[PDB]
Amino acid sequence: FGRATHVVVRALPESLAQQALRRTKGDEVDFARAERQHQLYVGVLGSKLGLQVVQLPADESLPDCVFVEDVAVVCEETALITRPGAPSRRKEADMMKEALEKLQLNIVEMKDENATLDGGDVLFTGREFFVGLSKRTNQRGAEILADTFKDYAVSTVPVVDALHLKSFCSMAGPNLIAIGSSESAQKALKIMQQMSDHRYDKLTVPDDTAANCIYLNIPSKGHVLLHRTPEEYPESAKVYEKLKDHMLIPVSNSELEKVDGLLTCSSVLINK
Ligand SMILES: N[C@@H](CCS)C(=O)O
Repeated sequence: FGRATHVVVRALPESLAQQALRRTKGDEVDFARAERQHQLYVGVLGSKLGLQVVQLPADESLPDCVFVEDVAVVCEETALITRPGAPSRRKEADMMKEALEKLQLNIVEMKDENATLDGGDVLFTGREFFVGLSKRTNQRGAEILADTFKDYAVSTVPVVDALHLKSFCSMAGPNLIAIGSSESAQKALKIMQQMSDHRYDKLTVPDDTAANCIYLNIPSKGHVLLHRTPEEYPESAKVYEKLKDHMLIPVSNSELEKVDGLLTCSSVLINK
């Protein structure tokens, strides 16, 4: 669990600043800063952690194309190309499908026109899958996901007051689920633990979105964790900083969060 050899990312289109979908309309995006933040992210994955990076080009007609996580779910040697809940993001699947074909993965496409699924609503613990039913992912989409990864149990969780299931959680370790403290995040957590016969440890943070981090097990480095910075979320950073059992890597993501993109959203990890 957590091992990876390759990673797919995609460049930010200039259209993202003003045209990317977003639930809140607060501070406007500083595109130059967004690009800098993406460079650091890609730099850590490729140089520091040694992953082979596949950098897809931006497409101005797809303002949200940087968020590759929502277009594919990878489990072992099989990749499910999703059918995004947002119509404006459907075409993002094309280039992703091509990149994953080239990485030699077995490809399964979600073709049902009554099914939608955002990869961001999928939490794979290494033992099973939790899929959020949100405005982006419906029951049919979750059913197809279960049909694709038959060797794993797949359980649904309602997503409330957030874009995706992973807008408030992610894996921080082999048996560790990072989770937010909001009423909604905790309700979802209780449901996941109720649906699963396995007992997971939790890493609870006060800021829901800071519960989204990237966990990787890299040879020569060990258990690695990319998490949000003290500057962005001081109180959540304090929780991560206590962790002496992970190599901690604070990565800024403030600009993309303005369009609901968190850390896991900007990449699709593959273990070849
Ligand atoms: N702005 C993107 C964020 C995906 S994590 C969307 O709404 O789909």
